[PDB]
Amino acid sequence: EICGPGIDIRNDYQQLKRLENCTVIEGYLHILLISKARSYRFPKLTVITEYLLLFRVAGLESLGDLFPNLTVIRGWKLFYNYALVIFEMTNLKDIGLYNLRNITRGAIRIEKNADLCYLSTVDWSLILDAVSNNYIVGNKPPKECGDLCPGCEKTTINNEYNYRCWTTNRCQKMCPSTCGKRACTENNECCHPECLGSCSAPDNDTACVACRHYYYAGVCVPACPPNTYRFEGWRCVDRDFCANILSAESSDSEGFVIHDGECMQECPSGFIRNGSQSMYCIPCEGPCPKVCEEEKKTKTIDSVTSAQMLQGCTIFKGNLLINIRRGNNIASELENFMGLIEVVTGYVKIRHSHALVSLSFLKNLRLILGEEQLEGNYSFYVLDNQNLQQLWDWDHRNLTIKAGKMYFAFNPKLCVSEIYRMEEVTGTKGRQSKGDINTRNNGERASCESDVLHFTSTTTSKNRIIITWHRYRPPDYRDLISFTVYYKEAPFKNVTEYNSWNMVDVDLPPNKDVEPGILLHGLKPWTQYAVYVKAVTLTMVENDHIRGAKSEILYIRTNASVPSIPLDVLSASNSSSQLIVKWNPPSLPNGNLSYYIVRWQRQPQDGYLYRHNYCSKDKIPIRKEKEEAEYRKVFENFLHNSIFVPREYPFFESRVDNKERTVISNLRPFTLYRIDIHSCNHEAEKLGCSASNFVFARTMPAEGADDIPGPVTWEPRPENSIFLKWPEPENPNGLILMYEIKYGSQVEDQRECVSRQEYRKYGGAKLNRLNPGNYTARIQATSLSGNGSWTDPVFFYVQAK
Amino acid sequence: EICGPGIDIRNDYQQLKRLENCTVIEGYLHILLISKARSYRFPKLTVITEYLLLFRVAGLESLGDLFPNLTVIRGWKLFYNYALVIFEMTNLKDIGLYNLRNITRGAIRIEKNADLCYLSTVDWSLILDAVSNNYIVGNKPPKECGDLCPGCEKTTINNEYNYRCWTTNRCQKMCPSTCGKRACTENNECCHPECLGSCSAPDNDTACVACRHYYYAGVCVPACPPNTYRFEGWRCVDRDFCANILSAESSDSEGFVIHDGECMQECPSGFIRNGSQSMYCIPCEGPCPKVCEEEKKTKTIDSVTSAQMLQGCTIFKGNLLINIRRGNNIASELENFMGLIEVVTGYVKIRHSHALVSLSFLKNLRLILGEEQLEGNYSFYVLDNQNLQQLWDWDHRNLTIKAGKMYFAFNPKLCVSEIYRMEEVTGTKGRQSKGDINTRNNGERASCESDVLHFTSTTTSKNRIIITWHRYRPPDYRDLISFTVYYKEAPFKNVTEYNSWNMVDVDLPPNKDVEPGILLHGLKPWTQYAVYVKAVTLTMVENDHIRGAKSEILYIRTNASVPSIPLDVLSASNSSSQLIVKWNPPSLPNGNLSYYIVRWQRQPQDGYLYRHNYCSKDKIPIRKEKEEAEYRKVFENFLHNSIFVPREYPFFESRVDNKERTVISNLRPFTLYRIDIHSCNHEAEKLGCSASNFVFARTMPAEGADDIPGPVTWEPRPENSIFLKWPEPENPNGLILMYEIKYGSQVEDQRECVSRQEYRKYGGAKLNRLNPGNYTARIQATSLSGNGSWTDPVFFYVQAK
Ligand SMILES: *[C@@H]1O[C@H](CO)[C@@H](O[C@@H]2O[C@H](CO)[C@@H](O)[C@H](O)[C@H]2NC(C)=O)[C@H](O)[C@H]1NC(C)=O
Ligand SMILES: *[C@@H]1O[C@H](CO)[C@@H](O[C@@H]2O[C@H](CO)[C@@H](O)[C@H](O)[C@H]2NC(C)=O)[C@H](O)[C@H]1NC(C)=O
Ligand SMILES: *[C@@H]1O[C@H](CO)[C@@H](O[C@@H]2O[C@H](CO)[C@@H](O)[C@H](O)[C@H]2NC(C)=O)[C@H](O)[C@H]1NC(C)=O
Ligand SMILES: *[C@@H]1O[C@H](CO)[C@@H](O[C@@H]2O[C@H](CO)[C@@H](O)[C@H](O)[C@H]2NC(C)=O)[C@H](O)[C@H]1NC(C)=O
Ligand SMILES: *[C@@H]1O[C@H](CO)[C@@H](O)[C@H](O)[C@H]1NC(C)=O
Ligand SMILES: *[C@@H]1O[C@H](CO)[C@@H](O)[C@H](O)[C@H]1NC(C)=O
Ligand SMILES: *[C@@H]1O[C@H](CO)[C@@H](O)[C@H](O)[C@H]1NC(C)=O
Ligand SMILES: *[C@@H]1O[C@H](CO)[C@@H](O)[C@H](O)[C@H]1NC(C)=O
Ligand SMILES: *[C@@H]1O[C@H](CO)[C@@H](O)[C@H](O)[C@H]1NC(C)=O
Ligand SMILES: *[C@@H]1O[C@H](CO)[C@@H](O)[C@H](O)[C@H]1NC(C)=O
Ligand SMILES: *[C@@H]1O[C@H](CO)[C@@H](O)[C@H](O)[C@H]1NC(C)=O
Ligand SMILES: *[C@@H]1O[C@H](CO)[C@@H](O)[C@H](O)[C@H]1NC(C)=O
Repeated sequence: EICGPGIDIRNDYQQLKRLENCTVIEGYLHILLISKARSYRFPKLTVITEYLLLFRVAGLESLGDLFPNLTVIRGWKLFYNYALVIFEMTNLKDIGLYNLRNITRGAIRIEKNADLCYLSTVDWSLILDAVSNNYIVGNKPPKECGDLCPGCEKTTINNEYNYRCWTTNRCQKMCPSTCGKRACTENNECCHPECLGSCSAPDNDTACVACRHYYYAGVCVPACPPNTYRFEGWRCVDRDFCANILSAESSDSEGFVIHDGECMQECPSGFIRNGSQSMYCIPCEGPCPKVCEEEKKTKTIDSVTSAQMLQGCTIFKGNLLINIRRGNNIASELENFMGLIEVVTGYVKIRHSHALVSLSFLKNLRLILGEEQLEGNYSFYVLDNQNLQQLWDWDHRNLTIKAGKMYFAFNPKLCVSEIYRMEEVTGTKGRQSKGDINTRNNGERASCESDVLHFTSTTTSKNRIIITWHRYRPPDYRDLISFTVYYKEAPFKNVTEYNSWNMVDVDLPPNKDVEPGILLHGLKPWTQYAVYVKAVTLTMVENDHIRGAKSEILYIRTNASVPSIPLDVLSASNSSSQLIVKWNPPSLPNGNLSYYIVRWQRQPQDGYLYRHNYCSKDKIPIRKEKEEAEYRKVFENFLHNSIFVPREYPFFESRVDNKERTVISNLRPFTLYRIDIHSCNHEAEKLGCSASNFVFARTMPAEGADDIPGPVTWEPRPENSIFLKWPEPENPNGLILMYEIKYGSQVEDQRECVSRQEYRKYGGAKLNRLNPGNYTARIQATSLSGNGSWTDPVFFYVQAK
Repeated sequence: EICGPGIDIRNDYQQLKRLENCTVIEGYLHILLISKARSYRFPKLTVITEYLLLFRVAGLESLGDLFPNLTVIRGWKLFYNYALVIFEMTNLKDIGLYNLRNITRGAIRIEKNADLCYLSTVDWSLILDAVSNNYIVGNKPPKECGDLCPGCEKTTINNEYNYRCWTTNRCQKMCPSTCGKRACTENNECCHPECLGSCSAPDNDTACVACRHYYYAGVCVPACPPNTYRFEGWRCVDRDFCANILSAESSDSEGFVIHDGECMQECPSGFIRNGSQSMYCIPCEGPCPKVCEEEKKTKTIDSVTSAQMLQGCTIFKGNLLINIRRGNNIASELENFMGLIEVVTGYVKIRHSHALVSLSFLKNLRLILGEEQLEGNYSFYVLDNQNLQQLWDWDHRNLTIKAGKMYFAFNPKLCVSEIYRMEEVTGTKGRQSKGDINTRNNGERASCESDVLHFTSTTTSKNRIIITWHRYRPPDYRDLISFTVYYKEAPFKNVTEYNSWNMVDVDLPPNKDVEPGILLHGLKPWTQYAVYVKAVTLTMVENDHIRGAKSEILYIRTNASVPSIPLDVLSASNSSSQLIVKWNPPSLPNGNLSYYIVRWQRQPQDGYLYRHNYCSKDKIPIRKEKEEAEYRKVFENFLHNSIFVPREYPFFESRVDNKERTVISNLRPFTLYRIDIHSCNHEAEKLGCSASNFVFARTMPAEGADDIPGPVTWEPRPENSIFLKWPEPENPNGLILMYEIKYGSQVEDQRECVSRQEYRKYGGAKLNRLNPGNYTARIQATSLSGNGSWTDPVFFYVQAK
């Protein structure tokens, strides 16, 4: 008995009766807002695909009271990456799912259960996989609970080992070590590899509580038989089953598809249904066509959300009504949704679209039919567009209106010639009436043919640009003339005319010998700016020949400057005599980075250190709201007055020509290094390369270099004394601070500390006044990185004579 | 020798010579980017007002090498709340300022000094005050340093006590305990209370290294003498000194002012200079006038940053040139800067200001003179404003143009009547020429007198509004008529016409018996919306009488709905039988909150707990990227299908009529409580009050309620046994889990555990088979909150007979 494709039980506590016969729940399960007021127990349920959710169920004390035999929660579809959600469950004392074995996908969210115990008593690491992403907060604190399993087994949690159980009467069932990844029966006999959870009988396909791969005819098959297909994620159905499945009712709702041996709702991305609503998907070349079908016969695009419904459509079975009064970046936003619409089965009406200066956002639209036409047989109908300068009718575009006429009225900024060129490609020359296209109220303010403004000279700095164009006499002697400079930051040249354009109005100079120009104030160094000037011809005599002047879009890049310091210098040592160091490109390069120049200087071993007698110390040293961005900016501004011109310890200098990583070679092991890193550019040979962002790093210690390189010698001396002599390590890791002699008669119990200064005087150490007998001794040098290895024992005797 | 008002030594290491004679540095001190290559030592310097900054000084090993006698850094003005910044100082080993005593204001920033030791050896808690906000990161790690003071005193850092010193040769100077807040000489004789730091001689005004209040004539005065004034924050100067001080050169730079006995740069907020540039400030009523003076004779307002310079000005000594092509919210942003400008000494030119539909942002502007006028004697000159519908010339405003004419041209949306009404208040009737104001190219598209659209019916839901207005026959029979509905969320009624307005175009219905209306889709419940309809009259016959239709701004509020759950319920217990609980108003009230309704239910003491024998246990219980907002939203949507209609343990119910806080009375001490909190509204008596956001809280334990209420009695029993009998605590804190008997012959060494179930059987405990002798015994009850007090000893004997 499969139940689905989704159970949502809420409010009525009696509504839980829908689970009387369900053994598997295909899809999620929701038990919400239940107020229990006899009990309900469902031992039939064992498997739940997708997730299980519980929320605000009053009266329920344990989950075992409802689903005691629940074994596998597949989590095929998750509730926000959660396969089990127990949230705000009052009166609930424990997760009584003592038969739960495997949660195949997702995490667990257990939250806000003031009486929920037996949380730490469950080893979730063996029932699910992603234990790290589990969410168990806000439950009953373990300090005030009292978990006590009846009296079973136990295992390791972190470094702790404690008992495991689900409730106060049942323990956590586990499988023996011999089955490995397989499952086991209650009697601990291994279950068939394709099984999952428990077994009605050991090693049998038809005796499984839940299959781990797929299910068909009572058998746990790895893959579906040849004539069956994967449905959901656990069972196999035949072809006649998915020909009867229907998706959620929508405007373009259809049946399910068979693809890649799976029976899914829609064809996946990059696939389209073969034939006419057939059951199979065919690979579609490049972009796959999505025909959009809507209930409303005339789709009205009056906002930005209305256009979102036409996103990615290739053909529109309906009528388009554009009505866009407001909108700033809609010219490029509509092109995201409607830029792929190619065919319109009906008519297109551009009414009251004051925000549209052009129709270029309707790219790829090459076919308009005329299945339904506006009153009077019209397939293209624009009206009252106070800013429509041009159509999408560039001479590159293609268009074909099958049937209908075109009506144009009250579009003042649209040149009347542009709509005569439309019916050329449209193919409706002479099909319209005499009033459909009228020079009155259309093209009244249109400035069609314009002149050309020619730039004359440009001068660049690192932040200023001076540009001058030729004087422009207006077409009529009586026109008042003024200019308007449009300039904006354009990283590359493909620029559309006015938009985040910066505008300034400069007047024609009074003296006729000087030409009009403009000075730009504060610009970023080495930045390409798109500039073009436009004339303002206020004609006292209107129309006759409305004539403006426009210049070409000139791209001017400012000069380069001193670069910024490299960002976040990090360094490590993977080996002695080697230093790796990485960084990030500077904040303001101001040109082409070209290369980096890095310098490393040896640092002296710390002053003093040689001076102190480290046999007296107890610790010997070793070695291996928020406006702070404005604070650090002040110190970056200081680094402009000092640059770096490239060419006691000396600096070594190397150029890194491409990457932001480099490895330094030939270094003294366990020595500190000052790593100066600069950033130059292509103009840094005259501007000077940038300042330095430096870091300090120490290399790895030379292994085995701080131990005694020779044998220990001994010489008897006055009293009952012995003088141990040993060679000094030539190249220690940093510096040898002290030696330790470990000697004794039977056990090397007596220990003698030999300071560095003591060894420099005598070349060894004198063991003072020993008891007679046979002795052994071991010596160990301690450097700055650490100690070396003990020497092999030296043997000396003190005679009692 | 006072040096200032700011020393900035950088780059040139020889430039440090400017401190040869300075004993006090008035203002900050900057030593940056220095590269030392003989040494420089300045024992003269002792005091530094404001802060001291050091950055990237190579070669310097200790700060004592430069300023050994530096005693007081006043920090009058801070470098971002820092009085001392030592950042990226290479080769620096220690802060050698061994004479530093008091840092009066600010924190310390010591960062990125890889060789800086002697940081933990300094007790900064006695030289500065805000030790919490200090920043000491990125220096030499204390593990690899080796701080060793020569060989002085020591004190407590946190819970540690260690030696204090500045460098390897000098220690941290401190003052004896007898001086308290006062200062001390090197020889530990207390310094005059007005002194600070050290003393040339004990207890003398003229023998101070630094005064703590102020300084004058070699004396540390608390306040300045009557004829002197506070300058900076340490010395007193006479009146003739501040009459010679000049601020930083600006467009309106003047001398300093004397105010409140202090000599400051400008008059403080709420004060203006008396007379004509005098030395004293006078209280100005309400808003204080700020006359703005600029070098550029004609200020050009062509952007949003240019207007920021005119912020708060009352009078403008110059000419205003408005040229605003772009800008959305500039109509209300310009009113922030220019809304207080009242008088303009020159002319005003509104050129190419297409973004301006009105000049209302120039509020309070009531006077325009004419000191300089545009060519042709013009004081008001507008030109080419394609959207200027009206001036700021409301009949409420006042204006007076002293001299000059007014020229109007190429303003199409400006009604020609509006500028005739201007020269009424302006007072220039007949002063202009015949071409200065022309009906041509002015008012060409202006729709002056308009009709009135009347609403007919409105219907409201919780998210939808239907509104219908009367049918409108256009003035001309041949006009095409359409409507445009403007509606936007308006919390209150003061609304300006079109702006974040939502617009939709509805057509006049074909049937003449039905009136035009519109249905609004998804609105917030209980929200006031401003709605008004506007007619679109496309006149086939242009002008004659351009006539539009506009409606009144109708304010419609939607219905109320079920409120949201209260936010973040927190609860605590300040006393037994009392529970305080606070919360936050719901996310979506949907009406007037009116009141809250809270419920508290007693929770039963945990099941079991009574069952276990807690004398065997070892621990007895006690008690006292980020889309999770979308996750929690799903659970808030679930709480709409279940509401609360207001009226084993019973629920107690109380109404909170105003605040979001309440205190529950009459409770059982140390008992858990379920606190259900709902949020109602004025319509919740029919809609139903909202769901509950509940919390659990336990009250305080009843003090002394879990101890024995009577004396202990003993009775001899068979063997050598004793049966101790004691009364049970009537009202324990939660529950008595176990008793402990502490008995012995000479010392109460033997301890007997008495479980709760054992006491229920016998009413006491039997001490089993004791050795003969005299005994004492003490008993203690352990409840859920904790243990009670031991009983006074009971005395019993075991005879050996
Ligand atoms: C629950 O069962 C599933 C499926 O039987 C287990 O999923 C395995 O996940 C690992 C992860 O690398 C894959 O390599 C295996 O191939 C998966 N199994 C199969 C049959 O494909 C999952 O590990 C099980 N979880 C627990 C806790 O036992
Ligand atoms: C900005 O770059 C231009 C070149 O793109 C510089 O003009 C050059 O200036 C040098 C002066 O050292 C002359 O020798 C060259 O002949 C100039 N080249 C051209 C094409 O004019 C200009 O000087 C740079 N700006 C600054 C401030 O250095
Ligand atoms: C350094 O000296 C100043 C001024 O002498 C001290 O400032 C005192 O701050 C407390 C804070 O509550 C005030 O109550 C006192 O009135 C201030 N002193 C005076 C004279 O007004 C500051 O505490 C001193 N810092 C150290 C570390 O001694
Ligand atoms: C929204 O509020 C209006 C009143 O402002 C409601 O209109 C009332 O509806 C009740 C129905 O129970 C009638 O008894 C009243 O006479 C109506 N008053 C008016 C002034 O018309 C309207 O029903 C509310 N909307 C909803 C969905 O309940
Ligand atoms: C469940 O099975 C019973 C028989 O035991 C049957 O009467 C009933 O109709 C089935 N379905 C439901 C929803 O109870
Ligand atoms: C211009 O071209 C570049 C690269 O071809 C592209 O990244 C950018 O989006 C284009 N911009 C426009 C406005 O076409
Ligand atoms: C900077 O780099 C770009 C990209 O490779 C290149 O086109 C340009 O010529 C370079 N500029 C110079 C001055 O080499
Ligand atoms: C340091 O001493 C320990 C002590 O036995 C030794 O194991 C270790 O090898 C020594 N270090 C080196 C580098 O030999
Ligand atoms: C500092 O004092 C000396 C006298 O010791 C004098 O010669 C010099 O001019 C003064 N000023 C400076 C800046 O050195
Ligand atoms: C409307 O008035 C309210 C209160 O008087 C005020 O907070 C708000 O800013 C005003 N808005 C406008 C546009 O005047
Ligand atoms: C809601 O509160 C406001 C503010 O006090 C008040 O003006 C309004 O009348 C109230 N509404 C009702 C229905 O009482
Ligand atoms: C709990 O026992 C300690 C042990 O002496 C005692 O000091 C304390 O007062 C006891 N608690 C109470 C509430 O009496």
